[PDB]
Amino acid sequence: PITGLVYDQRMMLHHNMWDSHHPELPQRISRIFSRHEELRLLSRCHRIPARLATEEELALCHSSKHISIIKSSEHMKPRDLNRLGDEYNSIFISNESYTCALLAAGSCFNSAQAILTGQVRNAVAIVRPPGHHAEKDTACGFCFFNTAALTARYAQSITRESLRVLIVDWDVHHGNGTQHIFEEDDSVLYISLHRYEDGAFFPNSEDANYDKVGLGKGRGYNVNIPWNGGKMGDPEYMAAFHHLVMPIAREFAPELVLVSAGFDAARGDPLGGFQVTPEGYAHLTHQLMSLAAGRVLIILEGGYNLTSISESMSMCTSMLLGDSPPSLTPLKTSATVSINNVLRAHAPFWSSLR
Ligand SMILES: O=C(NO)c1coc(-c2ccc(Br)cc2)n1
Ligand SMILES: [K+]
Ligand SMILES: [K+]
Ligand SMILES: [Zn+2]
Repeated sequence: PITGLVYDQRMMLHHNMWDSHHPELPQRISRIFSRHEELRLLSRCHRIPARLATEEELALCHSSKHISIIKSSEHMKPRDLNRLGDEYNSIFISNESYTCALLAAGSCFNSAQAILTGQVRNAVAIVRPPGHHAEKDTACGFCFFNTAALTARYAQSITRESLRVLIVDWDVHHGNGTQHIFEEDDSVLYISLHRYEDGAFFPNSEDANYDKVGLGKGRGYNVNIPWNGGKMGDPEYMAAFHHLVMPIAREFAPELVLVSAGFDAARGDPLGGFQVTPEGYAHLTHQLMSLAAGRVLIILEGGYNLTSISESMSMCTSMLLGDSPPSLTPLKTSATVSINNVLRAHAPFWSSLR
Protein backbone atom coordinates (compact mmCIF):
# COMPACT_ATOMS: atom_id res chain seq x y z
CA PRO A 1 0.00 0.00 0.00
CA ILE A 2 1.09 3.59 -0.70
CA THR A 3 1.54 6.40 1.83
CA GLY A 4 1.18 9.93 0.52
CA LEU A 5 3.03 12.97 1.88
CA VAL A 6 2.36 16.64 1.17
CA TYR A 7 4.68 19.49 2.15
CA ASP A 8 5.22 22.91 0.60
CA GLN A 9 7.89 25.23 1.99
CA ARG A 10 5.78 28.23 0.95
CA MET A 11 3.73 27.66 4.13
CA MET A 12 6.83 29.00 5.96
CA LEU A 13 6.08 32.53 4.76
CA HIS A 14 3.46 33.04 7.51
CA HIS A 15 5.34 34.71 10.34
CA ASN A 16 5.15 36.91 13.45
CA MET A 17 6.90 40.15 12.59
CA TRP A 18 6.70 41.45 16.20
CA ASP A 19 8.14 38.28 17.82
CA SER A 20 10.47 36.32 15.53
CA HIS A 21 10.68 33.64 18.26
CA HIS A 22 6.93 33.03 18.68
CA PRO A 23 6.45 29.26 19.22
CA GLU A 24 4.37 28.77 16.02
CA LEU A 25 7.56 29.01 13.90
CA PRO A 26 7.99 28.60 10.15
CA GLN A 27 10.72 26.08 11.07
CA ARG A 28 8.17 23.70 12.61
CA ILE A 29 7.37 22.23 9.21
CA SER A 30 10.86 22.43 7.70
CA ARG A 31 12.32 20.58 10.69
CA ILE A 32 9.65 17.86 10.40
CA PHE A 33 10.23 17.57 6.66
CA SER A 34 14.03 17.38 7.07
CA ARG A 35 13.67 14.61 9.65
CA HIS A 36 11.51 12.64 7.20
CA GLU A 37 14.40 12.88 4.72
CA GLU A 38 17.08 11.97 7.28
CA LEU A 39 15.13 8.88 8.39
CA ARG A 40 14.45 7.79 4.78
CA LEU A 41 10.69 8.12 5.20
CA LEU A 42 10.15 10.78 2.52
CA SER A 43 11.58 8.61 -0.26
CA ARG A 44 9.13 5.81 0.65
CA CYS A 45 6.10 8.09 0.21
CA HIS A 46 4.14 9.15 -2.83
CA ARG A 47 4.58 12.91 -3.02
CA ILE A 48 1.22 14.69 -3.15
CA PRO A 49 1.23 18.22 -4.61
CA ALA A 50 0.11 21.16 -2.50
CA ARG A 51 -2.50 23.62 -3.72
CA LEU A 52 -4.47 26.65 -2.61
CA ALA A 53 -7.94 26.15 -1.25
CA THR A 54 -10.52 28.24 -3.10
CA GLU A 55 -12.89 30.73 -1.50
CA GLU A 56 -15.83 28.45 -2.29
CA GLU A 57 -14.12 25.58 -0.44
CA LEU A 58 -13.50 27.85 2.58
CA ALA A 59 -17.26 28.47 2.48
CA LEU A 60 -17.85 24.80 3.36
CA CYS A 61 -17.12 25.78 6.95
CA HIS A 62 -16.56 29.54 7.20
CA SER A 63 -18.80 32.57 6.82
CA SER A 64 -18.11 35.09 4.06
CA LYS A 65 -17.42 37.77 6.68
CA HIS A 66 -14.59 35.71 8.19
CA ILE A 67 -13.09 34.76 4.81
CA SER A 68 -13.35 38.41 3.74
CA ILE A 69 -11.46 39.87 6.71
CA ILE A 70 -8.60 37.35 6.63
CA LYS A 71 -8.30 37.70 2.85
CA SER A 72 -8.04 41.48 3.31
CA SER A 73 -4.94 41.08 5.48
CA GLU A 74 -2.92 40.16 2.37
CA HIS A 75 -2.70 43.86 1.43
CA MET A 76 -2.49 45.46 4.90
CA LYS A 77 0.35 47.58 6.24
CA PRO A 78 2.27 46.42 9.33
CA ARG A 79 0.24 48.69 11.64
CA ASP A 80 -3.01 47.32 10.21
CA LEU A 81 -1.75 43.75 10.53
CA ASN A 82 -0.86 44.27 14.20
CA ARG A 83 -4.24 45.85 14.98
CA LEU A 84 -6.28 43.14 13.24
CA GLY A 85 -4.40 40.26 14.84
CA ASP A 86 -4.78 41.80 18.29
CA GLU A 87 -8.57 41.77 17.71
CA TYR A 88 -8.51 37.95 18.00
CA ASN A 89 -7.44 35.65 20.81
CA SER A 90 -3.81 34.62 20.26
CA ILE A 91 -3.38 35.49 16.56
CA PHE A 92 -0.53 37.09 14.61
CA ILE A 93 -0.89 37.98 10.91
CA SER A 94 1.57 38.72 8.11
CA ASN A 95 0.83 39.58 4.50
CA GLU A 96 1.43 35.89 3.63
CA SER A 97 -0.80 34.47 6.39
CA TYR A 98 -3.91 34.13 4.18
CA THR A 99 -2.17 32.29 1.33
CA CYS A 100 -0.37 29.98 3.79
CA ALA A 101 -3.70 29.02 5.37
CA LEU A 102 -5.10 28.45 1.87
CA LEU A 103 -2.10 26.21 1.14
CA ALA A 104 -2.54 24.26 4.38
CA ALA A 105 -6.19 23.57 3.52
CA GLY A 106 -5.71 22.75 -0.15
CA SER A 107 -2.77 20.49 0.63
CA CYS A 108 -5.07 18.47 2.90
CA PHE A 109 -7.84 18.51 0.26
CA ASN A 110 -5.44 17.04 -2.32
CA SER A 111 -4.38 14.46 0.28
CA ALA A 112 -7.98 13.47 1.11
CA GLN A 113 -8.71 13.26 -2.62
CA ALA A 114 -5.71 10.98 -3.11
CA ILE A 115 -6.88 8.66 -0.31
CA LEU A 116 -10.51 8.53 -1.43
CA THR A 117 -9.72 8.01 -5.11
CA GLY A 118 -7.33 5.19 -4.22
CA GLN A 119 -4.07 6.84 -5.30
CA VAL A 120 -2.68 6.13 -1.81
CA ARG A 121 -3.99 4.25 1.21
CA ASN A 122 -3.13 6.90 3.80
CA ALA A 123 -1.19 10.17 4.01
CA VAL A 124 0.61 12.71 6.22
CA ALA A 125 0.23 16.49 5.81
CA ILE A 126 3.10 18.64 7.11
CA VAL A 127 1.24 21.97 7.16
CA ARG A 128 0.99 25.31 8.97
CA PRO A 129 -0.63 27.52 10.23
CA PRO A 130 -2.80 25.10 12.29
CA GLY A 131 -6.58 24.87 12.03
CA HIS A 132 -8.54 23.32 14.87
CA HIS A 133 -9.21 26.46 16.99
CA ALA A 134 -10.71 28.27 14.01
CA GLU A 135 -14.47 28.79 14.19
CA LYS A 136 -16.99 29.36 11.42
CA ASP A 137 -16.64 33.11 11.94
CA THR A 138 -13.38 33.74 13.83
CA ALA A 139 -9.65 33.10 13.89
CA CYS A 140 -8.20 31.90 17.18
CA GLY A 141 -5.12 30.33 18.73
CA PHE A 142 -2.71 30.53 15.74
CA CYS A 143 -5.49 29.21 13.44
CA PHE A 144 -7.28 31.09 10.62
CA PHE A 145 -9.32 28.40 8.85
CA ASN A 146 -10.24 24.99 10.26
CA THR A 147 -8.18 22.76 7.95
CA ALA A 148 -9.42 19.47 9.42
CA ALA A 149 -13.09 20.52 9.40
CA LEU A 150 -12.73 21.83 5.84
CA THR A 151 -11.12 18.54 4.78
CA ALA A 152 -14.04 16.56 6.19
CA ARG A 153 -16.53 18.67 4.25
CA TYR A 154 -14.33 18.63 1.15
CA ALA A 155 -14.19 14.84 1.32
CA GLN A 156 -17.98 14.66 1.55
CA SER A 157 -18.17 17.17 -1.32
CA ILE A 158 -16.24 14.81 -3.63
CA THR A 159 -17.91 11.58 -2.48
CA ARG A 160 -21.34 11.84 -0.84
CA GLU A 161 -22.87 14.06 1.81
CA SER A 162 -23.26 11.18 4.29
CA LEU A 163 -19.65 9.97 4.02
CA ARG A 164 -18.73 9.08 7.62
CA VAL A 165 -15.66 10.99 8.80
CA LEU A 166 -13.95 10.50 12.16
CA ILE A 167 -11.77 13.42 13.32
CA VAL A 168 -9.46 12.35 16.15
CA ASP A 169 -7.87 15.43 17.71
CA TRP A 170 -4.86 14.44 19.83
CA ASP A 171 -3.41 17.94 19.96
CA VAL A 172 -3.08 18.76 23.65
CA HIS A 173 -5.65 21.57 23.26
CA HIS A 174 -9.36 21.27 22.59
CA GLY A 175 -10.32 21.91 18.98
CA ASN A 176 -13.19 24.24 19.87
CA GLY A 177 -13.74 25.09 16.20
CA THR A 178 -14.02 21.48 15.06
CA GLN A 179 -16.47 20.68 17.87
CA HIS A 180 -18.63 23.70 17.10
CA ILE A 181 -18.57 23.19 13.32
CA PHE A 182 -19.83 19.59 13.66
CA GLU A 183 -21.74 19.90 16.97
CA GLU A 184 -25.11 19.19 15.32
CA ASP A 185 -23.69 16.80 12.70
CA ASP A 186 -24.02 13.00 12.84
CA SER A 187 -21.91 12.49 9.69
CA VAL A 188 -18.69 13.73 11.36
CA LEU A 189 -17.65 12.14 14.66
CA TYR A 190 -15.32 14.45 16.62
CA ILE A 191 -13.18 12.87 19.35
CA SER A 192 -10.72 15.10 21.20
CA LEU A 193 -8.17 14.31 23.96
CA HIS A 194 -7.00 17.54 25.61
CA ARG A 195 -5.60 19.04 28.74
CA TYR A 196 -8.54 20.69 30.50
CA GLU A 197 -7.71 21.61 34.11
CA ASP A 198 -11.36 22.32 34.97
CA GLY A 199 -11.66 24.82 32.12
CA ALA A 200 -8.51 26.82 32.98
CA PHE A 201 -6.33 25.68 30.06
CA PHE A 202 -6.36 27.29 26.63
CA PRO A 203 -8.79 27.77 24.91
CA ASN A 204 -10.26 28.18 28.42
CA SER A 205 -13.87 27.11 27.81
CA GLU A 206 -16.13 24.58 29.49
CA ASP A 207 -17.19 23.59 25.97
CA ALA A 208 -14.28 21.12 26.22
CA ASN A 209 -15.64 19.15 29.16
CA TYR A 210 -16.78 15.52 28.85
CA ASP A 211 -20.48 16.44 29.15
CA LYS A 212 -20.60 18.32 25.82
CA VAL A 213 -21.72 15.34 23.77
CA GLY A 214 -23.25 17.14 20.79
CA LEU A 215 -26.53 18.87 20.02
CA GLY A 216 -29.66 17.81 18.15
CA LYS A 217 -29.01 14.98 15.69
CA GLY A 218 -25.34 15.32 16.73
CA ARG A 219 -25.92 14.12 20.30
CA GLY A 220 -23.32 11.41 20.92
CA TYR A 221 -21.15 12.41 17.95
CA ASN A 222 -18.85 14.70 19.97
CA VAL A 223 -16.51 12.96 22.42
CA ASN A 224 -14.38 15.11 24.76
CA ILE A 225 -11.72 13.37 26.85
CA PRO A 226 -10.52 16.08 29.27
CA TRP A 227 -7.43 15.66 31.41
CA ASN A 228 -7.17 17.19 34.88
CA GLY A 229 -4.40 17.36 37.48
CA GLY A 230 -1.61 15.32 35.96
CA LYS A 231 1.26 15.11 33.48
CA MET A 232 -0.40 12.62 31.20
CA GLY A 233 1.67 10.41 28.93
CA ASP A 234 1.59 7.13 26.98
CA PRO A 235 -0.32 5.03 29.59
CA GLU A 236 -3.19 7.53 29.80
CA TYR A 237 -3.47 7.95 26.03
CA MET A 238 -3.33 4.20 25.40
CA ALA A 239 -6.03 3.68 28.03
CA ALA A 240 -8.21 6.42 26.54
CA PHE A 241 -7.87 4.76 23.13
CA HIS A 242 -8.62 1.31 24.55
CA HIS A 243 -11.73 2.29 26.54
CA LEU A 244 -13.16 5.14 24.48
CA VAL A 245 -11.61 6.18 21.17
CA MET A 246 -11.38 2.77 19.49
CA PRO A 247 -14.68 1.25 20.73
CA ILE A 248 -16.64 4.34 19.67
CA ALA A 249 -14.75 4.65 16.38
CA ARG A 250 -15.51 1.00 15.56
CA GLU A 251 -19.21 1.48 16.29
CA PHE A 252 -19.29 4.63 14.15
CA ALA A 253 -17.44 2.74 11.36
CA PRO A 254 -15.87 5.77 9.65
CA GLU A 255 -15.01 5.66 5.98
CA LEU A 256 -12.24 8.26 6.38
CA VAL A 257 -10.15 9.16 9.45
CA LEU A 258 -8.57 12.59 9.81
CA VAL A 259 -6.13 13.17 12.66
CA SER A 260 -5.85 16.70 13.98
CA ALA A 261 -2.35 15.71 14.94
CA GLY A 262 -0.85 18.33 17.15
CA PHE A 263 2.30 17.14 18.85
CA ASP A 264 2.15 19.56 21.80
CA ALA A 265 1.27 16.65 24.12
CA ALA A 266 4.81 15.37 23.41
CA ARG A 267 7.49 15.34 26.07
CA GLY A 268 9.63 18.43 25.67
CA ASP A 269 6.74 20.74 24.76
CA PRO A 270 6.49 23.78 27.07
CA LEU A 271 3.00 24.71 25.91
CA GLY A 272 1.41 21.32 26.62
CA GLY A 273 3.26 20.04 29.68
CA PHE A 274 2.60 16.35 28.90
CA GLN A 275 4.97 13.46 28.12
CA VAL A 276 3.59 11.42 25.21
CA THR A 277 6.57 9.74 23.55
CA PRO A 278 7.22 9.29 19.80
CA GLU A 279 6.53 5.58 20.26
CA GLY A 280 3.24 6.51 21.93
CA TYR A 281 2.19 8.48 18.87
CA ALA A 282 3.23 5.47 16.79
CA HIS A 283 0.85 3.25 18.76
CA LEU A 284 -2.04 5.71 18.46
CA THR A 285 -1.46 5.93 14.71
CA HIS A 286 -1.25 2.13 14.44
CA GLN A 287 -4.58 1.73 16.20
CA LEU A 288 -6.27 4.23 13.91
CA MET A 289 -5.04 2.32 10.84
CA SER A 290 -7.41 -0.50 11.85
CA LEU A 291 -10.30 1.81 10.86
CA ALA A 292 -11.83 2.96 7.58
CA ALA A 293 -9.94 0.34 5.51
CA GLY A 294 -6.80 2.20 6.53
CA ARG A 295 -7.93 5.56 5.08
CA VAL A 296 -6.07 7.82 7.51
CA LEU A 297 -4.85 11.40 6.94
CA ILE A 298 -2.50 12.80 9.61
CA ILE A 299 -2.74 16.63 9.70
CA LEU A 300 -0.22 18.68 11.67
CA GLU A 301 -1.86 21.03 14.18
CA GLY A 302 0.12 22.33 17.17
CA GLY A 303 3.37 21.07 18.60
CA TYR A 304 6.21 23.43 19.46
CA ASN A 305 9.39 21.53 20.44
CA LEU A 306 11.06 21.31 17.04
CA THR A 307 12.87 18.06 17.85
CA SER A 308 9.88 16.48 19.61
CA ILE A 309 7.44 17.16 16.77
CA SER A 310 9.96 16.02 14.14
CA GLU A 311 10.57 12.74 15.96
CA SER A 312 6.89 12.24 16.84
CA MET A 313 5.38 12.92 13.42
CA SER A 314 8.12 10.86 11.78
CA MET A 315 7.06 7.94 13.96
CA CYS A 316 3.47 8.35 12.73
CA THR A 317 4.57 8.30 9.09
CA SER A 318 6.64 5.17 9.75
CA MET A 319 3.49 3.49 11.06
CA LEU A 320 1.45 4.58 8.01
CA LEU A 321 4.22 3.12 5.83
CA GLY A 322 3.66 -0.27 7.51
CA ASP A 323 6.63 -0.50 9.88
CA SER A 324 6.19 -2.55 13.04
CA PRO A 325 5.02 -0.59 16.10
CA PRO A 326 7.96 0.10 18.43
CA SER A 327 8.17 -1.25 21.96
CA LEU A 328 6.08 0.69 24.52
CA THR A 329 2.35 1.19 34.09
CA PRO A 330 -1.07 1.77 35.65
CA LEU A 331 -2.91 5.08 35.36
CA LYS A 332 -3.13 8.04 37.69
CA THR A 333 -6.36 8.31 39.66
CA SER A 334 -7.43 11.49 37.87
CA ALA A 335 -6.93 9.90 34.45
CA THR A 336 -9.20 7.03 35.51
CA VAL A 337 -11.71 9.62 36.74
CA SER A 338 -11.59 11.38 33.37
CA ILE A 339 -12.09 8.16 31.41
CA ASN A 340 -14.96 7.05 33.67
CA ASN A 341 -16.68 10.43 33.26
CA VAL A 342 -16.53 10.12 29.46
CA LEU A 343 -17.74 6.51 29.65
CA ARG A 344 -20.76 7.55 31.75
CA ALA A 345 -21.62 10.48 29.47
CA HIS A 346 -21.39 8.42 26.29
CA ALA A 347 -22.88 5.11 27.46
CA PRO A 348 -26.38 6.16 26.21
CA PHE A 349 -25.04 6.67 22.68
CA TRP A 350 -22.49 3.88 22.19
CA SER A 351 -23.74 0.42 23.09
CA SER A 352 -20.28 -1.14 22.75
CA LEU A 353 -18.93 0.91 25.67
CA ARG A 354 -18.25 -1.13 28.80
O1 LIG B 1 -1.10 24.85 20.08
C1 LIG B 1 -2.16 25.40 20.26
N1 LIG B 1 -3.38 24.73 19.98
O2 LIG B 1 -3.25 23.56 19.51
C2 LIG B 1 -2.28 26.77 20.82
C3 LIG B 1 -2.98 27.85 20.33
O3 LIG B 1 -2.84 28.91 21.17
C4 LIG B 1 -2.05 28.44 22.17
C5 LIG B 1 -1.64 29.33 23.28
C6 LIG B 1 -1.75 30.71 23.15
C7 LIG B 1 -1.35 31.54 24.19
C8 LIG B 1 -0.85 30.97 25.34
BR1 LIG B 1 -0.28 32.13 26.79
C9 LIG B 1 -0.73 29.60 25.49
C10 LIG B 1 -1.13 28.78 24.45
N2 LIG B 1 -1.68 27.18 22.03
K1 LIG C 1 -7.37 17.76 21.19
K1 LIG D 1 -20.22 15.83 15.53
ZN1 LIG E 1 -2.25 22.67 20.61
